[PDB]
Amino acid sequence: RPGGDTIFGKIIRKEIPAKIIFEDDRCLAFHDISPQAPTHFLVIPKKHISQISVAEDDDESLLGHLMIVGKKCAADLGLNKGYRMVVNEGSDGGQSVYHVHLHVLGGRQMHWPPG
Amino acid sequence: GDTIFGKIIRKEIPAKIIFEDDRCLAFHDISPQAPTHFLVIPKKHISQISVAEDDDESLLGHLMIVGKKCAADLGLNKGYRMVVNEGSDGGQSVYHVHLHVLGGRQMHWPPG
Ligand SMILES: O=c1[nH]cnc2c1ncn2[C@@H]1O[C@H](COP(=O)(O)O)[C@@H](O)[C@H]1O
Repeated sequence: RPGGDTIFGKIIRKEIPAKIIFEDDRCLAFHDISPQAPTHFLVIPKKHISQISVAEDDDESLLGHLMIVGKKCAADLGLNKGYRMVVNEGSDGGQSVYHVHLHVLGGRQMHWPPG
Repeated sequence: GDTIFGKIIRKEIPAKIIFEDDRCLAFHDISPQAPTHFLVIPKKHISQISVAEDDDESLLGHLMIVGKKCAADLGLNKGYRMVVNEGSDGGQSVYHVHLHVLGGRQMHWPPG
């Protein structure tokens, strides 16, 4: 199936509902169901890449597109005071859904260290 | 650019450099928040991700691929976290866009 076998595949195929912010041929942006900030959404590729560590050289433009869409969506959602983008990789990264995605968090002061 | 990261790119002040090519530089953070903590920055002075243009797509993806490759080269095979800070709320410390890569310990949630 298009979108892979994770829960994010079900969202892409619209088998389960999501609060979608943006969609195109390459990616999908939607709100996180467990927000860690007043605004918290994800940007994901429609292509199933399990994690960033296995991305190929030819995935470069796709990954950049995730960041560009993340920035545009943040602007659209009025995060003019700033925001934080996050990618969790693997065990130490805290990854739980193995479909590459970018978090965008805003609407409050983010702290250092980032976890 | 007129930031400390510009000086580092120009080799005017030292940094522990990990990788370089014609369009980016990776180097260890001087104030590390994890056993491994480094930065990947473009040589193009983009002040912050919110001002990146569509034409910068390839370059931004390049930062992430270089980050991935450097993480592997530094032995972060148990995982890591990538971070880009924007503006005041994002805690952006230098107005030259930079990609953080942190690992060598469990990263926690929320990410700040
Ligand atoms: O069905 C969903 N809709 C929206 N967000 C989700 C869903 N399932 C998991 N997530 C989020 O996806 C992230 C997965 O964790 P991560 O792999 O560490 O980024 C968490 O922020 C979850 O709350």
